[PDB]
Amino acid sequence: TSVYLSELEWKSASTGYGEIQKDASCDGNTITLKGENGEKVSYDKGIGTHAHSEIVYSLEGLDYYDYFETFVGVDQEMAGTVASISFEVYLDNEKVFDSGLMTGDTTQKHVKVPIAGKNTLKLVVKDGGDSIGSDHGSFGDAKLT
Ligand SMILES: CO[C@@H]1O[C@H](CO)[C@H](O)[C@H](O)[C@H]1O
Ligand SMILES: [Ca+2]
Repeated sequence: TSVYLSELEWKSASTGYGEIQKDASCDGNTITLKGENGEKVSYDKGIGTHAHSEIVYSLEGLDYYDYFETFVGVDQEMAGTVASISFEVYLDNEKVFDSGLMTGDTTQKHVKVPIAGKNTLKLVVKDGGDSIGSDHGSFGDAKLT
């Protein structure tokens, strides 16, 4: 029914600080994002990364799936910091999602884009236009469905 991105191997990957963490935040904690009702939300699966980050996945041999789905936001390990980022999703060189500026307490966003007839998925986490300081971006429950 679904395959998580952390169960797949990227073609290429980069991160601005530390290393990309599969099923964990940048600092190796459970991925947490700010909920819509004041809560801290935990995600068992996903990708923890840091601005500036770019990750590219091939969708070859994955024709079973209709959508790419993920939550995005500043990882809540960095709550109450200078954290400021944006998330961009690309499918075949076309931008299909842009989060805009997200800071420490910005409510998580919920991505769902159709992947039929698509070959390449690209994830971008940018630095909010100031610096990469505190810029822990997490992709919560990142999967193909
Ligand atoms: C001075 O703040 C630090 O900035 C770094 C990026 O340069 C990382 O985000 C660290 O987690 C953060 O604590
Ligand atoms: Ca920033």
